[PDB]
Amino acid sequence: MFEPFQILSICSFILSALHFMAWTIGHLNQIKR
Amino acid sequence: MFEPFQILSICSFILSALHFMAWTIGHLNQIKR
Amino acid sequence: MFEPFQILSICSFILSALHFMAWTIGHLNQIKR
Amino acid sequence: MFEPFQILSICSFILSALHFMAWTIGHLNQIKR
Repeated sequence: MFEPFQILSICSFILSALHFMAWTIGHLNQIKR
Repeated sequence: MFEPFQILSICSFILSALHFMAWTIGHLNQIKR
Repeated sequence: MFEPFQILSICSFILSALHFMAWTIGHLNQIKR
Repeated sequence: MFEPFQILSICSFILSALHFMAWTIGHLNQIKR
């Protein structure tokens, strides 16, 4: 945690994974199994 | 405000919260209460 | 241009303005005048 | 690779190009040729 910019990196990473997560489900709509 | 990169961090954060804000409402469409 | 991170800041800024630009038009659909 | 923030820059760049890539196809829907 020496670099303060780490907080921005981790935050962006989390928001990035969650962004594609919701999007993927959105486009998929139905679970389809 | 020692680090100049802070301006980019704060800006992104604000734009991030506002991005999900509009999106959430968009997907929700109706208030539903 | 002393800070190299500037390139990432400027790029993100440009992509941010263009992102909301297309989105706004997308949601608006019709020009409506 | 002297600057550690480079990893975040490269990652964002890749995710940015892939984001617009899928979006463009999404809006286009049909290939149209």
